[PDB]
Amino acid sequence: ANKGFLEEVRKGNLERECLEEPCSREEAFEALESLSATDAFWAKYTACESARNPREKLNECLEGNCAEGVGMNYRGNVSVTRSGIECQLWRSRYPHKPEINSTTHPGADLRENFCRNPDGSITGPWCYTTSPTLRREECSVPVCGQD
Ligand SMILES: *[C@@H]1O[C@H](CO)[C@@H](O[C@@H]2O[C@H](CO)[C@@H](O)[C@H](O)[C@H]2NC(C)=O)[C@H](O)[C@H]1NC(C)=O
Ligand SMILES: *[C@@H]1O[C@H](CO)[C@@H](O)[C@H](O)[C@H]1NC(C)=O
Ligand SMILES: [Ca+2]
Ligand SMILES: [Ca+2]
Ligand SMILES: [Ca+2]
Ligand SMILES: [Ca+2]
Ligand SMILES: [Ca+2]
Ligand SMILES: [Ca+2]
Ligand SMILES: [Ca+2]
Repeated sequence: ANKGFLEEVRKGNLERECLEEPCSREEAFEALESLSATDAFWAKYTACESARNPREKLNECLEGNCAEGVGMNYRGNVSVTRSGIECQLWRSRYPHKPEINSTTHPGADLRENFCRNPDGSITGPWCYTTSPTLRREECSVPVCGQD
């Protein structure tokens, strides 16, 4: 956050500016070393916008081993759909040619074939499936703070 005085004279610091305080994308950018690090952090930050307090809750949301809300923050390793179909690699163009990818959604961490929710689908983290007849399907990932 910018407490309009001389704070913007200091080197950016993610802990001070974006974790202990809410921040704008540009503040995150100023605190990071690349656009790549900035797109990833921003996607995580906005996906956890409402899991801001306490800090332990925010850190769990940002780590992403569980889904918060619709799971846009999810960064775990589940790679199978809820019906048990093995996920297709995001980078593969077979058996489905992805219309969502690294370029369209930078920051979403579309890696290997891990379930992700880059588009905010209301049914949660999903993946393109290796079944030729089922383009995509959601996955089963723990909800943050569940049981
Ligand atoms: C989740 O998946 C990631 C990515 O494959 C695993 O981390 C990688 O593990 C390999 C082998 O241990 C390393 O060569 C890579 O450097 C790791 N990638 C990184 C650092 O992102 C990770 O171990 C997996 N964790 C779980 C929950 O199984
Ligand atoms: C993502 O999809 C676009 C649109 O089809 C395509 O032009 C581009 O090459 C793809 N990029 C990646 C990251 O594969
Ligand atoms: Ca500040
Ligand atoms: Ca600031
Ligand atoms: Ca700054
Ligand atoms: Ca701190
Ligand atoms: Ca402060
Ligand atoms: Ca600034
Ligand atoms: Ca700037």
